[PDB]
Amino acid sequence: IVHVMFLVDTAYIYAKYTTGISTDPTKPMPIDHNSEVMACSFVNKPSKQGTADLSFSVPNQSTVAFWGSSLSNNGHDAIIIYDIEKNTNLGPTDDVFNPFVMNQTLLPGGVIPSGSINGLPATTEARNIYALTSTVKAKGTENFVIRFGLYLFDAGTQTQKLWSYCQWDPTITVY
Amino acid sequence: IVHVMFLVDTAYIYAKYTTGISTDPTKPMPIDNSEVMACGTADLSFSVPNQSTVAFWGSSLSNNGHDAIIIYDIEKNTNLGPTDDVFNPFVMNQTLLPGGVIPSGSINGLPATTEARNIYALTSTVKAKGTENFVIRFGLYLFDAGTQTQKLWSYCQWDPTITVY
Ligand SMILES: OC[C@H]1O[C@@H](O)[C@H](O)[C@@H](O)[C@@H]1O
Ligand SMILES: OC[C@H]1O[C@@H](O)[C@H](O)[C@@H](O)[C@@H]1O
Repeated sequence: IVHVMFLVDTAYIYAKYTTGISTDPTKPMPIDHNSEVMACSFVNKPSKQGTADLSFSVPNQSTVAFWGSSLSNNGHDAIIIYDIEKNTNLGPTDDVFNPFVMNQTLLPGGVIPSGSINGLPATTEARNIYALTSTVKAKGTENFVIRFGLYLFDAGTQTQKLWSYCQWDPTITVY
Repeated sequence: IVHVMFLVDTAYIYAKYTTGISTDPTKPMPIDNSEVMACGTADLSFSVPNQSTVAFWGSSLSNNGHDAIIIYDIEKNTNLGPTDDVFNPFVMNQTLLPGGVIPSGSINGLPATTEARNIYALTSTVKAKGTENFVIRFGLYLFDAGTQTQKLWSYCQWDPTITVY
């Protein structure tokens, strides 16, 4: 099971994009490649050889899970991915992944810090978790579209509020 | 507020470290590649006014949904000689987030719901510009498919260097 951290620099995006802000998720605001990083484990043999924003090697049919997060681990600003699909606007590309799905599950025993000065020992408690998941169909290079909501912390309400739905067009390679 | 993601490749660590596993948090296992910070040889370097707040958020590559990590110590590392006093002491900072967003139960998760949740970060404030050697200790919890729960595998220690300029 290959996990991919999808990190977003919300502060940068809020600084740069002052127009074209969208709260219609079918018409998200396009953003450049400077504020997002996708990270996976070394055991999945990542490769900085190539032009792809992410590259790794795992057997066909392995499960892949994408976890979106702001730089505050969704504790201050936050992001939630709502779409991951093949991008056809850049010409033919490979069918590397099966359709992604929003996958919500119960984690019966998730650990959190306890109320001690250093947080130890951890307590375990149930919690819902979510990831966008798929499976590797075949080796190849696939252009993608990734859309997510960008939620900014509002100090007034102490709540995270939608600022804009956004879209990034990475390329991913399974070799 | 400067936020720093502290990411840990729990799968790599579990593959590479086969001895020296410790469940004594006062004698954690040292690690070299598998930890990164995202915001000289400084593992992290950034520039913000003195007295700004800094918040460190620890996470596995599954956002603590499969394996998980929890930082329990961030302190000045004195085993490599004198180093600068760049940060004030860190504290474990737990707060209530009245309105955290989560996906709703729709097919694509939209629109998001809001719900209360406890968050935590290790926080501090910049005392001065400089380069400080640090020690960072954390618990590494692995997902046990048998119980569907995350269980302590080892307490671990990484020794980064951070520069505020
Ligand atoms: O308007 C409020 C927002 O300001 C931005 O500069 C920050 O990146 C956000 O975290 C904050 O919630
Ligand atoms: O299989 C034992 C452990 O292997 C590691 O590679 C995984 O990251 C853990 O989730 C798992 O519990």
